[PDB]
Amino acid sequence: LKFLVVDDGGTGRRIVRNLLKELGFNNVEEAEDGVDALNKLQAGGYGFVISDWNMPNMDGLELLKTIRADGAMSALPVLMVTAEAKKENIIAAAQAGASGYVVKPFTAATLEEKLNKIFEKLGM
Ligand SMILES: [Mg+2]
Repeated sequence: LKFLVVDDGGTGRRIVRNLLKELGFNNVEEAEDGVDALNKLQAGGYGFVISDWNMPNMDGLELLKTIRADGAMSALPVLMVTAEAKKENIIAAAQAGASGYVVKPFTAATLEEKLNKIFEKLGM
């Protein structure tokens, strides 16, 4: 399953890249903003998207909205990473169609769980 990790911060991508590797997922690509992510997703082949919220050029919510509006990309599982205490962001993400969310900072256990929920939910 090919994952696309989107985050404008290198540390954030490295944290997610290592946790996935630990969980056994070695097919992981990275993008630094919503535009960079869409350029890659349009190329095809992806099976899961993990996206940061605040990013320049195109943020995570706009990215999610774009994915969901696109016929070829609309069915992609999208896990949004929201900041601690930004309750409105979780609500806006759910309304926009996020498959789930995870609040940063998160542990490896929390991340595995959120992933497990989506897999079960979408039946993967
Ligand atoms: Mg960011």
